[PDB]
Amino acid sequence: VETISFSFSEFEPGNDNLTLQGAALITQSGVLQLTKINQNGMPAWDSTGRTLYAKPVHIWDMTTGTVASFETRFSFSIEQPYTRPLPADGLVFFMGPTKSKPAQGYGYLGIFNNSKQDNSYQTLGVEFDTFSNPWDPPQVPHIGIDVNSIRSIKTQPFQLDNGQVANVVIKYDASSKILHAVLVYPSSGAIYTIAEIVDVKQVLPEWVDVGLSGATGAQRDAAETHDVYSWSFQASLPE
Amino acid sequence: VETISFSFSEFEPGNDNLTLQGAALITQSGVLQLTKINQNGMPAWDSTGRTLYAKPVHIWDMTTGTVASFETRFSFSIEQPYTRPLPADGLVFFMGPTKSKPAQGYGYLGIFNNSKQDNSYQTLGVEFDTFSNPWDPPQVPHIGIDVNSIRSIKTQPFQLDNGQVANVVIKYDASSKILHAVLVYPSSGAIYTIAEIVDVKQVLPEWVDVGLSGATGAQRDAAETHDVYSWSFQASLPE
Ligand SMILES: *[C@@H]1O[C@H](CO)[C@@H](O[C@@H]2O[C@H](CO)[C@@H](O[C@@H]3O[C@H](CO[C@H]4O[C@H](CO)[C@@H](O)[C@H](O)[C@@H]4O)[C@@H](O)[C@H](O[C@H]4O[C@H](CO)[C@@H](O)[C@H](O)[C@@H]4O)[C@@H]3O[C@@H]3OC[C@@H](O)[C@H](O)[C@H]3O)[C@H](O)[C@H]2NC(C)=O)[C@H](O[C@@H]2O[C@@H](C)[C@@H](O)[C@@H](O)[C@@H]2O)[C@H]1NC(C)=O
Ligand SMILES: *[C@@H]1O[C@H](CO)[C@@H](O[C@@H]2O[C@H](CO)[C@@H](O[C@@H]3O[C@H](CO[C@H]4O[C@H](CO)[C@@H](O)[C@H](O)[C@@H]4O)[C@@H](O)[C@H](O[C@H]4O[C@H](CO)[C@@H](O)[C@H](O)[C@@H]4O)[C@@H]3O[C@@H]3OC[C@@H](O)[C@H](O)[C@H]3O)[C@H](O)[C@H]2NC(C)=O)[C@H](O[C@@H]2O[C@@H](C)[C@@H](O)[C@@H](O)[C@@H]2O)[C@H]1NC(C)=O
Ligand SMILES: OC[C@H]1O[C@H](O)[C@H](O)[C@@H](O)[C@H]1O
Ligand SMILES: OC[C@H]1O[C@H](O)[C@H](O)[C@@H](O)[C@H]1O
Ligand SMILES: [Ca+2]
Ligand SMILES: [Ca+2]
Ligand SMILES: [Mn+2]
Ligand SMILES: [Mn+2]
Repeated sequence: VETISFSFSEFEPGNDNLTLQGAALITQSGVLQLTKINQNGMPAWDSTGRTLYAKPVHIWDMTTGTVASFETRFSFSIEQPYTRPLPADGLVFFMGPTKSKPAQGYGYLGIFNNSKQDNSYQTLGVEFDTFSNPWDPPQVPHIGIDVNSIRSIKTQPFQLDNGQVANVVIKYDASSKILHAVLVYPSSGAIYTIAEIVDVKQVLPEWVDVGLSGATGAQRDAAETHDVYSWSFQASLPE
Repeated sequence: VETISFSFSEFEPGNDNLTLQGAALITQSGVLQLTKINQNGMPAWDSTGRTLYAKPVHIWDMTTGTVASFETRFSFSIEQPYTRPLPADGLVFFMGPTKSKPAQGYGYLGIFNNSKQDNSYQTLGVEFDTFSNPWDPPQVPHIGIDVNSIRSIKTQPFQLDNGQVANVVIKYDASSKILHAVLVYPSSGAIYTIAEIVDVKQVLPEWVDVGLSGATGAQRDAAETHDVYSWSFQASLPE
């Protein structure tokens, strides 16, 4: 049984277990800021940043047909300082081909290049979307399960508790093919749940990189923070 | 679309929207005590109690083949005062045939008569089991999804935060047939999740009673409290 796991209770600047891309940065206080924060302390628009674990994960094997079960937990906060324009764009936990670089920002969240359902993306993602694009349901923010497309196969609206810490748990059970996610805000006690059937063998390559990506808007001040405080992950490929 | 819903932020003694069975009682403080509490304030063993919503729920229709999606949320606390003997037995949210009366107590939780997988039970339940019976996994307590049997088709161990309030969310998506449940302890921030595929048409009758049931042990002092503070439910049969 191939098992892989990591747990960051906080982030250490300079650690070589995380690959920072784009605007992503680890502060001296141990916070992972996915998108840029200006010197005035305000979030910058037109910013895209990602953080990928430095080791690829064996998610499934063609030879045996076995598929791994996995679970990831992370805490983040989104702070929206301006009344107008509308804040954007969101953050997303994703799994895709190894050695990947940032894709298009804005509503594509740094992981897609367009709004098409393309099998060549080979990407699975759980988004926390803050801006309603034309391919989005009118309600924002919302949790969404993305399978080879920014056009989610399932969405769940949630109320943002501005600047408060949210706890996320995402679990994938290989035997049932159920991807289930939960978002909890300790501040208000709010609990949101979403689940859908996803056969990862039809989406992802055998080996994948796991990461977090965030993006701010295409127009001046259409922005918000995308700060991550902790992140853990475990995967077990049965054998 | 046939929709039904109810929300009890607290329980009112004497309300006629709830059918109390066995030991179940609503206190002056607004708490639903599923199992008996002695005059000394300690939980009594050999106690079984249930509470059913007074109106039956239309879960599916044979004529159209349509199935309802539903969600229930409730808060409860289990307090285990004795070091020995081991506490028992647990509580469970369930759906089954209308006009039902309490079944066997103890490890059967007031909803089953034996440990067999019998289609005649026509019962679906999400248990919070505190005692390991021979049909149980060794880890207790645990959340379990019960389909026509006390022998869960899926279990998830959890750590009890003695006497603290736990929040539960159970959701069933008819389109995907996924039953997903979440348990959160605000006191410690612990989050537990469990999900499984359940086609209710193969289990439940068209109309069902929804309720909560609790039970204490078969031997002296093998007991604990099973207090419920709030309970809400919504179901929508597509049409
Ligand atoms: C977070 O980052 C940390 C820093 O990189 C990770 O810890 C490193 O993990 C490396 C494993 O990938 C590990 O590398 C080995 O280091 C051995 C020597 O260092 C130890 O022993 C020294 C005394 O001999 C002692 O002074 C040190 O303090 C260490 O105790 C070395 O012998 C190993 O080489 C063998 O294996 C390689 C790979 O098969 C062969 O190429 C080699 O011939 C030999 O057979 C190995 O060396 C590494 O080999 C690959 C090469 O590219 C690297 O340059 C070379 O370093 C390394 O020791 C530790 N570093 C420290 C300070 O502990 C950490 O990984 C997790 O923790 C470690 C301990 C391990 O359990 C990993 O599996 C974990 O993932 C990262 N954490 C996470 C969550 O990612
Ligand atoms: C929690 O318990 C509450 C108390 O039981 C529930 O509220 C009751 O809900 C009853 C619906 O099942 C409802 O019953 C109707 O009452 C009508 C008369 O009362 C109203 O109007 C009076 C003036 O005329 C006024 O003084 C009262 O204060 C009320 O405003 C009555 O006309 C209705 O009868 C018609 O419909 C029945 C059924 O088809 C026919 O049989 C009848 O011929 C006529 O066509 C109806 O009466 C009830 O009929 C069935 C019979 O067995 C009953 O004895 C008889 O009462 C009742 O008014 C309210 N009571 C109060 C105080 O509001 C509550 O239900 C929820 O809220 C209500 C308002 C409704 O929206 C329900 O759908 C909700 O579920 C329970 N809550 C929950 C979550 O379960
Ligand atoms: O106004 C901000 C908004 O700008 C464009 O519409 C982009 O497509 C969106 O993703 C968002 O960034
Ligand atoms: O000791 C308590 C214990 O007693 C018997 O074993 C019952 O079968 C269990 O459900 C539990 O009540
Ligand atoms: Ca969007
Ligand atoms: Ca048991
Ligand atoms: Mn979206
Ligand atoms: Mn059990």
